[PDB]
Amino acid sequence: EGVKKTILHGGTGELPNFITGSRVIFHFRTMKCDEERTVIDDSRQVGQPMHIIIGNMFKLEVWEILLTSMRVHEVAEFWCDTIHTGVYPILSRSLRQMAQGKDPTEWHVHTCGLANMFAYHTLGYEDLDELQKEPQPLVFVIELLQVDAP
Ligand SMILES: C/C=C(/C)CC/C=C(\C)CCC=C(C)C
Repeated sequence: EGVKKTILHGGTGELPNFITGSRVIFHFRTMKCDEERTVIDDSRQVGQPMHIIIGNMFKLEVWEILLTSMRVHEVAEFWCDTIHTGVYPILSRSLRQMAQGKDPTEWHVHTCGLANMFAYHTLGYEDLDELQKEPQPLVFVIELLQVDAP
């Protein structure tokens, strides 16, 4: 609960095998529930699609809960309540860093990141900061591309 789903384009087949250790490949767009549907992140826009691995099929991250509900080529929209989006800015800042090669876990990057936030109180992007200081629900459009298995 806190999450309504809408299928915008039906998928090809029966549910994949969202087994622990599954490589799940997908595109996503993130938007405010603006009238404008303001765009925060768009995977395609930066080019490459997103990659994750299922951590534990029995304890799933919020994004895994969405993803695993989908079929290949399904394009589904997830309206997610404010109670789920307080972490999106920090999650987004790490994605953007990955998009620029920088690895948000490597030493120099992670330390530079903490330093920069401790000093200038900012995630490093004006929009993520505005979003952080103003909680709200979000919509995610997810295009499930491919699923591999361990
Ligand atoms: C930073 C560590 C990760 C494992 C990234 C996982 C998070 C995502 C890939 C964001 C996509 C989430 C949506 C709700 C579309």
